[PDB]
Amino acid sequence: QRMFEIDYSRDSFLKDGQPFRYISGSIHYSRVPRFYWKDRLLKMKMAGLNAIQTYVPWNFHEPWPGQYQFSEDHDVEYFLRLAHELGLLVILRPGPYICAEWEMGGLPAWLLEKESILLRSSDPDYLAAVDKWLGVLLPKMKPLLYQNGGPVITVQVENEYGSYFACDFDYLRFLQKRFRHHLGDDVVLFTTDGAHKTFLKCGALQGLYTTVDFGTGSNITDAFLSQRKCEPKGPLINSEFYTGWLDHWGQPHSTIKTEAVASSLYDILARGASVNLYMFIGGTNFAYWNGANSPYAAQPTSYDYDAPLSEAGDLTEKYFALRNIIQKFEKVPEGPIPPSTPKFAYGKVTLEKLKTVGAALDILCPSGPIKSLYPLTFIQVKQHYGFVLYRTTLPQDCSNPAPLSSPLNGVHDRAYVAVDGIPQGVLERNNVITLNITGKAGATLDLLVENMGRVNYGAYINDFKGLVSNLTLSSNILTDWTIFPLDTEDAVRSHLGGWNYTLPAFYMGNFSIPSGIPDLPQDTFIQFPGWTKGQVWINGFNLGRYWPARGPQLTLFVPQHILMTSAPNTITVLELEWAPCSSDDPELCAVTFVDRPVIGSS
Amino acid sequence: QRMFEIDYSRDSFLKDGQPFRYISGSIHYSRVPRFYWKDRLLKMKMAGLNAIQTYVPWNFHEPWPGQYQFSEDHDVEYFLRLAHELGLLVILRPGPYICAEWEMGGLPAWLLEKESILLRSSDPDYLAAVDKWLGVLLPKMKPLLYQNGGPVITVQVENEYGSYFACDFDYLRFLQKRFRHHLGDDVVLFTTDGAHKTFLKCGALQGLYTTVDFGTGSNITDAFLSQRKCEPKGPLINSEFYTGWLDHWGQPHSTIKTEAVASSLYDILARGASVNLYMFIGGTNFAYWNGANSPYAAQPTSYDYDAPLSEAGDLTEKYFALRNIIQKFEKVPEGPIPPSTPKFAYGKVTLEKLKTVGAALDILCPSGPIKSLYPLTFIQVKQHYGFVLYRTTLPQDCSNPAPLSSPLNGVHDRAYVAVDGIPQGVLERNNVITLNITGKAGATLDLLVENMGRVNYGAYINDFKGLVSNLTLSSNILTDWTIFPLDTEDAVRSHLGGWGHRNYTLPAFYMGNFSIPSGIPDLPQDTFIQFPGWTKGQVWINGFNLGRYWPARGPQLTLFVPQHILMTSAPNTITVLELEWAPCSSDDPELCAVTFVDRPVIGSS
Ligand SMILES: *[C@@H]1O[C@H](CO)[C@@H](O)[C@H](O)[C@H]1NC(C)=O
Ligand SMILES: *[C@@H]1O[C@H](CO)[C@@H](O)[C@H](O)[C@H]1NC(C)=O
Ligand SMILES: *[C@@H]1O[C@H](CO)[C@@H](O)[C@H](O)[C@H]1NC(C)=O
Ligand SMILES: *[C@@H]1O[C@H](CO)[C@@H](O)[C@H](O)[C@H]1NC(C)=O
Ligand SMILES: *[C@@H]1O[C@H](CO)[C@@H](O)[C@H](O)[C@H]1NC(C)=O
Ligand SMILES: *[C@@H]1O[C@H](CO)[C@@H](O)[C@H](O)[C@H]1NC(C)=O
Ligand SMILES: *[C@@H]1O[C@H](CO)[C@@H](O)[C@H](O)[C@H]1NC(C)=O
Ligand SMILES: *[C@@H]1O[C@H](CO)[C@@H](O)[C@H](O)[C@H]1NC(C)=O
Ligand SMILES: OC[C@H]1O[C@@H](O)[C@H](O)[C@@H](O)[C@H]1O
Ligand SMILES: OC[C@H]1O[C@@H](O)[C@H](O)[C@@H](O)[C@H]1O
Ligand SMILES: [Cl-]
Ligand SMILES: [Cl-]
Repeated sequence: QRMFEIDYSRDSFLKDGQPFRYISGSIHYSRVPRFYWKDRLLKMKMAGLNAIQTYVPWNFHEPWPGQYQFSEDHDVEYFLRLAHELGLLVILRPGPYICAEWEMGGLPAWLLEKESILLRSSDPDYLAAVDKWLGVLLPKMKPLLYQNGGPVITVQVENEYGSYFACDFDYLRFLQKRFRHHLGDDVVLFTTDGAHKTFLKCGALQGLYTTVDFGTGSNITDAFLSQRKCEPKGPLINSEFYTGWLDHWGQPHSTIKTEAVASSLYDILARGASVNLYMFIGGTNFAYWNGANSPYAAQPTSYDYDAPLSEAGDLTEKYFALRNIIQKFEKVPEGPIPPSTPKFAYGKVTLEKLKTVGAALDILCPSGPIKSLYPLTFIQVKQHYGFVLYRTTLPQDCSNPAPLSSPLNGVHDRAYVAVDGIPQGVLERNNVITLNITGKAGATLDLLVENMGRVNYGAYINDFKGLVSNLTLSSNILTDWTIFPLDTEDAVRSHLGGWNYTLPAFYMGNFSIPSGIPDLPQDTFIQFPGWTKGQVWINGFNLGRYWPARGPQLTLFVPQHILMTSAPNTITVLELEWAPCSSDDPELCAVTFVDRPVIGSS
Repeated sequence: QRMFEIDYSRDSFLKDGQPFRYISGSIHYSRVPRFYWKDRLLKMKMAGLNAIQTYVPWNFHEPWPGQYQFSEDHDVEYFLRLAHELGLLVILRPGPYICAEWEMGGLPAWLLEKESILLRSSDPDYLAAVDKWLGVLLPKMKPLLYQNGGPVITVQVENEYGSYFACDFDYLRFLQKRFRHHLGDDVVLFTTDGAHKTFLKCGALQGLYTTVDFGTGSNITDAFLSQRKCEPKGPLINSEFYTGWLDHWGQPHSTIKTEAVASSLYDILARGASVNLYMFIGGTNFAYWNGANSPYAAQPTSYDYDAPLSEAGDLTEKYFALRNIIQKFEKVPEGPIPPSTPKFAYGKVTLEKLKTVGAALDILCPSGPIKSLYPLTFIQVKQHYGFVLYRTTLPQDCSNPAPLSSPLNGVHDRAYVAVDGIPQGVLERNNVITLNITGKAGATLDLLVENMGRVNYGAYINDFKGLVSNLTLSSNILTDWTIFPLDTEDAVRSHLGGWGHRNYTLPAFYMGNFSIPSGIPDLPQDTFIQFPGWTKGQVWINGFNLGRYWPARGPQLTLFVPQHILMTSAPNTITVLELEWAPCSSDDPELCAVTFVDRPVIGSS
């Protein structure tokens, strides 16, 4: 019955034998709570989009080999059926690498158990893992294909492979074969690359439809000319037309002017091109899901992106401007649009110190530490995200400051250093590779090391994390390590089993919200004035990382569905550098909930 | 064990042996959907109030003798428990007359089945009905008394009886005896009257603690001196400190400046007086619950009152100002205040004419009409609220216009007139008692008569409604009437029978639907419905009577729509009964429409 094809004669798609052009927006289901999926998708439909595009992050669904997450917030099949329900078609981008400002570009960290693995290549072990994953993911996607009665009209193979150094065409051919095996011969498969011959050279493949991406700064004629060199016939397609841009901690918040996005969008549509707006809603990197760029710079918790729908799904002036552009080409749905959610300022909530990390090792590491002559990486100790404690003893007296150093810049990515429970400061990847320390001979030297997010783009995506090379004290290699993987997520859920720098520590407090009030709880934004850098949970849900010391993001988005009215709400903060809690004023040791986000602080 | 008493020695209340004074606000549960009771009550607590005050409208709970309504939106017992659960005390004002800009001051219209009844007196038939009501209501209130473990700390007897002409002290003694019988000998019983000896003369009674009321334009010293003449000892009390004032259709919206309310409130509290703010939230007169004053002027649907909480429960600058003054005397609760609800503009919804009233008679009046030589009142035909159709035949040719009159001014309160399906205009209490009509001899003369609300204050609360006296045509009395009481609420809920039973236009029902998406956390939201191009009528959404609209008079243009009556996926049905002129004749379907907006307009020019 149902057909979706490239017709090479009208330089067009044909949907059920009819000319069809898609106007799509990116929404990542892994970046929006399922609680809000229908809200965001309906707002997208009301803007006049006839499709949405999404990434399937492999690491979000296969945390360990043969252990799968496809329920609740991880229910990609439900997300796709919901789009279909709403009358939206779907452009699926299952990777296996997705880039996406996401931890290791979507690639599971357990791949790095083979230390020499060449990711995104014909490396047999990488291929074998990909094949197993595709064997689980793609039969799920097959019934969701358009010709089988679902919304999925096209499927991207890999992601900007032309930008990667390997240029392994056999790898692309493998993916083509395997996608065809599972999905059949009719599904439109495609690739996306930068709009230049240099990018297309290694990214394009025979039998995969070549598309390009570009934002508001690109010459649109030249960009499509570059696509046309690869595909003389067929639809013009811009698969990632940038509505904004990504951020890094410590760098000014990225914005793109509404007038520029509207002007380029109109230009692209008027050409008869299919287009996807990246991002339409950006949402949030909750927990440890953010990625990084090289030279090492992590992206923040917010993935607001300056997108047409704000992080919390708000209707922006950019949203209405783009909807007005779409309306010049297509009739958009009638009726009022679902509103921006109400936001509530719950106000100040005092916290109290629970325990330092150092005092909580029984709860954080209930299996006991691993001993090693030299330091081991996160992967070697079977921990992918969060924090690992490295412990040794001082081999000499350090009454005078002694250089603690990682000569090969092997602190990936940041270490909070203490000696006999006295904080010494911080080692930082690419920035501070030496720190002067003091303490007695035999004193306990602790390094709490944070994985700040695995690099998601470029050659250095094989990003192990931890102490990846030796530390020296006064030029001498430090040996005899006691390494504690830290079960932070379990420990926070159990209130740590109790069911200038400060020592890394957990602080906790409670706030209640009244029941029987129709419009509470509401969404809110948590702010950390006086704090420095850490992690935050509300009711055990890891909301991500805060860093008001660096910016530009000051507030974190808190979705209302994790807040309750039946029992008090708990807030737990892991502060890594300096807590405003040593003062004799308990009111200082506190967080604040505000009703407007601050993501563009200077 | 718990105690609440007047300490006469020390001019105070005692609560469990401790000095106490109350800072209360009025909330009428009959004017707030139950969906929102906890919301309003919590905002009230967060303002620093330690008590709320409320009226029990008798007619709201006993629509016919022995038929009672105490469930859902009528659940007084629950409202009082909810207040108690929030840590609020209650000043209960059970009447039996409450005034309150409410239909007939709370008294049931069926009292008027005795035409000569003297309301609010020792009239035996009045007392018998009062006694039966008290014997149902008061035993429900007994466990809610403070000394039995509930919130109720004081109870008002009657309501400003000193303003009424009768001065029947037997009546007051009878209430006192009956309240004591049911509630016991400890409950503080009190009266409230205007702060002047001319009011207190007939309102105050031995054994009932005399309190006064006054607003921002009163001298506080003089007002409390007037109280002290009646109660030399005991707490100073202002039982109705006015934060705003009532409205009437066609008059500008009443406001009172925030600074005036704040300053007077400060001065009252500084005297150590207990005080209740009337109203703290006013809410809404849904359906036909509004009252009227004399000379006849009905209060509108909105009871916003310019109160510190707006009709939809919003936090206003007045709210925060009053909270700030209360904080100067007492500690106010910690924590953020529940917010003003979100409002959503659902936009324009087109309607279309379903049926005229005349075409829907069989569904509105399924038991048939009552025939009578001369017209009968609402009360006589056993209808209390809404609309009754009076029908006769023209006895003379009226090819030339002939005067239809109510010589004794007895159209109570408005009649929409038609002859053989052609609208002739409107007869109006006081204003227009004659209308020229045309039609052939034997033509059907219809008058659709609306009860615009029974007067709630003054001598004239015995307000029957309907054609209360004869009609004349060219000076000759019109005889032989066929009178149709109209079950509009039943008929609207069944879509004029379409869902089964499991310049002027003819009065008619206009319907339209709109949908709200499901699975959206923040929809449905509260909204406000506006009627541009419409004239006068009644409005329902999903069978819930939201009240009366009258953009032709104002000041209320919009009507408050609470979100809980709206539904997702399934279409919401709006029914408009337009009485005078609908914007629905022209070939432009777009004009026959209502509009939902996100801001109220109750104070338009
Ligand atoms: C884009 O490049 C083309 C030539 O390929 C040139 O003609 C045109 O002016 C350029 N457009 C813009 C907006 O710069
Ligand atoms: C540490 O101390 C030594 C001697 O005071 C000094 O030369 C060196 O610059 C210091 N290094 C750091 C990294 O602070
Ligand atoms: C540390 O140093 C030892 C001895 O020089 C060497 O064998 C080892 O490879 C180093 N280990 C790491 C993780 O750098
Ligand atoms: C906070 O709430 C938790 C559970 O939500 C409870 O077990 C604990 O006793 C409370 N602690 C404080 C300090 O309020
Ligand atoms: C109110 O009346 C008293 C006399 O009872 C007088 O002293 C006072 O000046 C008056 N207050 C005002 C504000 O006029
Ligand atoms: C009724 O008609 C007469 C003419 O017969 C006219 O004098 C009178 O003013 C009219 N009355 C009304 C109420 O229009
Ligand atoms: C109508 O007129 C008759 C005859 O004068 C009179 O007896 C009757 O009481 C009047 N009825 C009303 C309802 O005014
Ligand atoms: C309004 O909706 C109800 C239920 O679906 C239906 O009975 C009625 O016919 C509807 N009217 C229109 C015009 O859709
Ligand atoms: O936000 C920048 C974007 O850049 C693209 O080149 C890439 O395909 C996306 O996944 C994303 O990283
Ligand atoms: O809003 C004006 C008020 O006037 C008072 O005199 C009366 O007791 C109240 O019930 C109410 O009518
Ligand atoms: Cl995407
Ligand atoms: Cl009251």
